[PDB]
Amino acid sequence: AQNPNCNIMIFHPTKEEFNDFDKYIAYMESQGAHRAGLAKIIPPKEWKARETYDNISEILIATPLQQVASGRAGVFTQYHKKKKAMTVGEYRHLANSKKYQTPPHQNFEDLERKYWKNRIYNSPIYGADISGSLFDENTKQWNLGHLGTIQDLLEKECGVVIEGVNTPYLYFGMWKTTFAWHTEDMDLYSINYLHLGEPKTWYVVPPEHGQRLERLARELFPGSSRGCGAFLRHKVALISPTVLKENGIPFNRITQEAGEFMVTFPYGYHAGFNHGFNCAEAINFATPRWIDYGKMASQCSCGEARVTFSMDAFVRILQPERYDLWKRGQD
Ligand SMILES: O=C(O)CNC(=O)C(=O)O
Ligand SMILES: [Mg+2]
Ligand code: NI
Ligand SMILES: [Zn+2]
Repeated sequence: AQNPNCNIMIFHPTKEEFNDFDKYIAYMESQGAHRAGLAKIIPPKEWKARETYDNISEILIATPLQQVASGRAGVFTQYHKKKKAMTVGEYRHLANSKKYQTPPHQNFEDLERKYWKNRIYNSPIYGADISGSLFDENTKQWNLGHLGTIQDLLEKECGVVIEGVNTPYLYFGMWKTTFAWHTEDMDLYSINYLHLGEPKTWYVVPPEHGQRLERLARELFPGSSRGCGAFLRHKVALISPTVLKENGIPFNRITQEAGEFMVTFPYGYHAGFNHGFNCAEAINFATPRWIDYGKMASQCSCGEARVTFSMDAFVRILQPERYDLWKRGQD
């Protein structure tokens, strides 16, 4: 069995290996990368996502989200308070202001310590889930706006033709902006490219151990757990590495820098934070190996998780018994 300790693997494809996206994912899996729940891919030195980032300031963040925390430093939830629209140039200036900028620090480890000590005492503003792409249309390799769609994968594997679309999303972050513990919708893969700016630290639980994280979360967030049998789908709960280690939960951590791709694998729980002003692009994707994970994915039916149009068909075809209840939660 490859990668039996479920370590995060880092890949350096050549320019020739970077041509065929599906083939390279399957390669990484042949080496056990999925066992970690997360892999890093460093593009060949010949590759670029686009020519420059000098002209992005006029992108609009229609609904910036202020991430307000409640709880204790290592075990907290966050809610998202909507703020007035602002441009990426305005948001960058905000991120760099004395109120929001990254503090002085020695290295990534010191910064990580400061994040876990101090996160809850501040409310950083995140531009999330903005439909669009920063890949140049002429970038042929690993262009997250040109990937094979999940609907076409389901159709290729299972023969059923379904409605829905699959497009990328932009994320503009600042110091302390936080992504809560979650798996993807329908336990899909994700791919995330850090276009510019400061790093993103990730934490991940191996897929084979995901239920250990879920059981800890039910203990740590007992009211939420009573409210919903899949409350991590709400994407609001944070648990620190120290707490995870205290409770024996297997996990790994890695820091993504600008120019690097991360892939999350089906049912790989992940969480993390941004080091300072940055911009990432991410999208879900599928492979044949995902299908069985999609059929088994938990679902929120309490009404909190509310998701895209395109997830309807996935539930309807893969999970027909659950469909009726889940759809009620959507409506
Ligand atoms: O970058 C972020 O804020 C969150 N991204 C992801 O969870 C991802 O790519 O799967
Ligand atoms: Mg612009
Ligand atoms: Ni994710
Ligand atoms: Zn729910």
